[PDB]
Amino acid sequence: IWGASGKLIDTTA
Repeated sequence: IWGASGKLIDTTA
């Protein structure tokens, strides 16, 4: 599981 925070893509892998 990964939190949604960035710009164009949600998943922070």
